[PDB]
Amino acid sequence: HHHHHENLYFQGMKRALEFLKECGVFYLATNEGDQPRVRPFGAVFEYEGKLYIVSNNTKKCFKQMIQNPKVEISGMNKKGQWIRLTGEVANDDRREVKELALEAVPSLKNMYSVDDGIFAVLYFTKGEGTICSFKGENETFSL
Amino acid sequence: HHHENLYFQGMKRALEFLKECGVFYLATNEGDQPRVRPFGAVFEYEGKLYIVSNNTKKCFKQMIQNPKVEISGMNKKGQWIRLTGEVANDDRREVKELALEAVPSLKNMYSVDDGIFAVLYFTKGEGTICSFKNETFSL
Ligand SMILES: Cc1cc2nc3c(=O)[nH]c(=O)nc-3n(C[C@H](O)[C@H](O)[C@H](O)COP(=O)(O)O)c2cc1C
Repeated sequence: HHHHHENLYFQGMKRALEFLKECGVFYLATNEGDQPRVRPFGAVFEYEGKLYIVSNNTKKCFKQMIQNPKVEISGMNKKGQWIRLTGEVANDDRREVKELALEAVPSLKNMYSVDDGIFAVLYFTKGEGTICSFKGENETFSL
Repeated sequence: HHHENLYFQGMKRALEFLKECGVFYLATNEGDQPRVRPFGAVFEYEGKLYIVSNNTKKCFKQMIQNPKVEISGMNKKGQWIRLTGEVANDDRREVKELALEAVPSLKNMYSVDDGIFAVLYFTKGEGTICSFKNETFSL
């Protein structure tokens, strides 16, 4: 990842965001040492050209992402197209991002609030993805 | 024969649930890099839960290098599963034959003696089924 290619990465980020929105639910894979872990995730938003996911700083999945920032996401839309997005995540501790998350995905307010001490937002510092279709060439992108 | 059912009950519950899911997600490691992709089939053979792959795929190679995996997926009722375990390859023709009858879409690509088709079963595992509202079991 290079900051001066941010114009290119932005287009890949927007495609990933769009596609993950089409999927609705998607699956986030982490490691706990040599044990893979996977669970459904369902909230994504953009801020300052970055793709964010949300979690809770008390959860195993969060602790896993801190201990090993490498993750992979996969999901499928109603047409049977699917994504694989490989990358690294960083926790963003800025209060303003938490506020924005709750406005972008207001259903989050059912569980989280800005000053609850548990709400976490994390973004992809880098990543590479492929969107696969039954018919047609793979679409590849970077963020 | 509750005692005897125990060999089967966790596996049967996982099988039933993953069939309800249709598509589920299989996570492996490639060293320190987690990997996940959609899977679309499951079958049982003599009390064990099987999945399919082919021996040229990265996912298969990853499962041989590190047998630890986790599966997750959601059914049509707002429930989801987390199934953690270890997998083993099974080279037997008889199991591959049953696979092709249990999952007939495979016949489109695979045959028992094609040198590529692979089936793997859970040697052990632990599952949890959750709802927006937890059932746990062991394979
Ligand atoms: C549809 C759906 C969407 C979800 N979205 C998220 C989410 O975006 N972030 C999150 O932290 N948990 C989300 N969850 C909850 C996690 O799957 C759950 O907390 C899981 O247990 C966390 O992983 P862990 O047990 O390894 O810590 C979602 C669950 C469902 C079923």
